[PDB]
Amino acid sequence: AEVRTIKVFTTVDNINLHTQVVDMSMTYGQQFGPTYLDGADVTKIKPHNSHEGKTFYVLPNDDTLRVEAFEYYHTTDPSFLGRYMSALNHTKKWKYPQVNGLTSIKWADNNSYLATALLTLQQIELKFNPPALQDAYYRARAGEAANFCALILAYCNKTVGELGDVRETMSYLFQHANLDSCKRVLNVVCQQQTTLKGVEAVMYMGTLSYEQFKKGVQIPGKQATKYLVQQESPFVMMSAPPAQYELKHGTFTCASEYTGNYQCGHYKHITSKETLYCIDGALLTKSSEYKGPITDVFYKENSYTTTI
Ligand SMILES: O=C(Nc1cccc2ccccc12)c1cccnc1
Ligand SMILES: [Cl-]
Ligand SMILES: [Cl-]
Ligand SMILES: [Cl-]
Ligand SMILES: [Cl-]
Ligand SMILES: [Zn+2]
Repeated sequence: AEVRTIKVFTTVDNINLHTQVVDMSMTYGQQFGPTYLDGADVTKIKPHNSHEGKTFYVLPNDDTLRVEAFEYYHTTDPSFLGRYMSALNHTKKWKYPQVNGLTSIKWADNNSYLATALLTLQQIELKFNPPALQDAYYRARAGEAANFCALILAYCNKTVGELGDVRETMSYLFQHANLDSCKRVLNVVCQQQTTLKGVEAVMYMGTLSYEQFKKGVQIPGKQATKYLVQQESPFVMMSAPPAQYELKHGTFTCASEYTGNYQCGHYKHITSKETLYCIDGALLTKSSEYKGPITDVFYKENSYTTTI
């Protein structure tokens, strides 16, 4: 016969390249195991002349690739890279319009939760620990958000099409961020002080109102009053089961609204600027106040000490 070869590069992080000489009579799968080209699964495809010099993603199946993969992604989940490529093959087809100066996402594949989460990140002070999220988030800020969206889906174990919860998505992103400074001190009355650190310092479930949190809130044999003693964080995220709630200009940073039923609904994003903007993927509307089924509100913070 004839024995044709081309040079290609393999990678796990798209920075460190590994020279390979491949045989054009055999599948990528036969030579590398699972192989991807900008998200497309090429496992079962033979190399084409047009592939010469291109970078393919492979699985971290030896020690060089494992160390590179862990240093870049901070995960040893063996399905991670497959899940990332699968998502990226869809997210690179989404549109990321600039809406009121923020990178949003045009509705597709039930992605409203991601669009609100992405708009929220652009309004709060947060730095990611994995280089993969640092690099993708920098590009997402500049308007090329496909990698960042595909990484969020991979790190949160969501496939394209699956509706997620904004609070849970933010929770997972927060676990991969530098929130070590963050500290909350609470008191309860039936006294009992507690101290929360990192992610648990910036999140509360039960009330949307930061004001109401500082004054105190009823909770579980009769009732008890919980209130905010001290807060050290650049923001706080107040969450509750979706319920009609009134948002007013200048009283909050941003918020997520959830309409519809369990596992069949739609998020919109409200931002407080010169007035209230409702951002619904590519869609933009304004009002002086906003009433809706709110589930999350974000507030700016630095340092707070009670006067109780
Ligand atoms: O119920 C939801 N979110 C939640 C909000 C508040 C409290 C919750 C408690 C348990 C489960 C989901 C909750 C939900 C459902 C479908 C899509 N997105 C979100
Ligand atoms: Cl996917
Ligand atoms: Cl949706
Ligand atoms: Cl970052
Ligand atoms: Cl991390
Ligand atoms: Zn009691």
